[PDB]
Amino acid sequence: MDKSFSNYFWGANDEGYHALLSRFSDVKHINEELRSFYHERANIEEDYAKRMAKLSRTTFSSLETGCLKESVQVMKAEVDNMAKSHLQISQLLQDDVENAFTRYAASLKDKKKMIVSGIEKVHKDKLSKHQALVKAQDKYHYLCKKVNYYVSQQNMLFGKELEKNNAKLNKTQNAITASSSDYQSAVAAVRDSYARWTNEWRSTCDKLQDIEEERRHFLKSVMWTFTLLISRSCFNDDQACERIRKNLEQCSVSQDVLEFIDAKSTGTGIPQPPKFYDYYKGEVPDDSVELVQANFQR
Amino acid sequence: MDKSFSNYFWGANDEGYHALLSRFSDVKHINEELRSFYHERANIEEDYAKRMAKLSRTTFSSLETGCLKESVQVMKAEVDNMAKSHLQISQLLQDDVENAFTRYAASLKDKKKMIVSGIEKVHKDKLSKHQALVKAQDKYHYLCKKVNYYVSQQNMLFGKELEKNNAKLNKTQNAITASSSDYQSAVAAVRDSYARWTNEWRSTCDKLQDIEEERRHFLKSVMWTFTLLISRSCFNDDQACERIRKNLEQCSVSQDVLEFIDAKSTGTGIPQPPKFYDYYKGEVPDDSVELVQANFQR
Repeated sequence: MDKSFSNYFWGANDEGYHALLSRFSDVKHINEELRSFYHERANIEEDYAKRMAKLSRTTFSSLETGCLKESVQVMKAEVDNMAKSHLQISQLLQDDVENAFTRYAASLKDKKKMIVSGIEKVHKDKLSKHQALVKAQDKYHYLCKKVNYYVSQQNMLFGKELEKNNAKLNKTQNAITASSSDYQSAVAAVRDSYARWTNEWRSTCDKLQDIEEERRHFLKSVMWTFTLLISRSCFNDDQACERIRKNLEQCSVSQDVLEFIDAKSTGTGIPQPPKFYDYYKGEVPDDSVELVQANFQR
Repeated sequence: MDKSFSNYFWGANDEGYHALLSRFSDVKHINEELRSFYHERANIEEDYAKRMAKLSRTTFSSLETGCLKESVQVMKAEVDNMAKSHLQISQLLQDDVENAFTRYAASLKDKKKMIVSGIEKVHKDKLSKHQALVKAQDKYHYLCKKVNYYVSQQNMLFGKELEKNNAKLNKTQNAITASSSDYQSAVAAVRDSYARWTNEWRSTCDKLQDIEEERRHFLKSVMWTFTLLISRSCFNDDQACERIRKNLEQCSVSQDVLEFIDAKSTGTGIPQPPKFYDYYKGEVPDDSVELVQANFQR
């Protein structure tokens, strides 16, 4: 005996019928919870991306020089690259994760419509025949019961009331044939309906088991996709960080200081103190600052 | 000739003196710009973490079953772990990156007060001696021009006008010898002051260059730290994703469905159709629902 919905969702009152149908709302509930969860997770990522992009738009002054200035620019460009990545990730979190639940809820609605329709008609007919069977069985039952009574009256009745009784008895006996006939027809019709019901519910159970099995594969894959997206985000950001470090590694402080000196130098000549100007040896005061070239060791 | 601050920041008007001193203001503004940048970056990270922790506090319904139910909890728990990680990272960004500039700013301020202390006095003495020189220089040549006036008017003059003239000539000629010595004394003093200034400014230059070198090593170090922190964040999140994937790998859909069937089964008995009970001969309904156990294949 196989372990499937086909063999384990029956019951004397179609318990499996009402159960598996009502489960559709539980599946929908679970699906909506996760959609809502990942909806927020995506917006969190988007906001993060947006703020990081805004930060990348920061303008610095022109006060820094050399490769150190370049490093700040590279760093800002790479923070921007991280923003772009996170924005792309948030978009995928919405489209491939969040919206996957949305597309599932839309698909499930159609699946339920197709399944519920093609089984509730069969079920309604099953109950319809069964009602007709009980109604027919009852008529035939209490007709036989009246015959029993009318015969028992023959022992104590007399006169015109005995013949009136025997008239009722005779009329009731002739009703038995048709009543028994309609009853047996009701038995036959209910048998066929049950036979059709057994086959149809089996078919429905197979389809309902498919949905459940696909549901669990779906939920696993989406959560899997979620981790793939975040791991990708980590790879991207780490690569950006590595590029910042590579740029920093190539940034020589001593070379920067050299270039700083060349660009900011104010003079290599040391001003000499003013000398004595003897009025008599033709000497005359001048303003030309004598310069002696600096020649110190660091 | 070494390429150092000590050899390249002179100039006839002490341009290098004023340039390297106002340099402190630029260095401070660069540091503040970066501090502000990483403050926002740390802030973005903190908001990210806080919002992600709030999300992981979501409560899901207990409608889900099996390993899948466990996987959803593992997923949400690892989302929680990522939030905690991003929170600590934001704290380290604040204390080790952002606050690094704050610690540097304090040390730079106290360092500046010492450089400015030991050089501004020396510079004023240079300017003070120079003012004393130009004043003595002017007095000397003004007297020389005046002795020259009375001399050129000698032969042109006569008697009592000559005597009045020559009297002012003697008084002036006398003063010239004295002012010439004061002029020379000033020249001697100024050359001493310029010598001290030269030796002191080169010393200060060497210190200022140490500061500039220190500064560039510092900013690179803090940027480096920034990348290590983000990379560490990437690592933690990726590990969290791995752990989620380890759990999904071990979760079996088949087993979940098998356990679902076991828990939710509503019966294995197929209800059989009601039979015809010949009431007319005393055949009484056995109101039992005959159950033929299902044996369908999947």
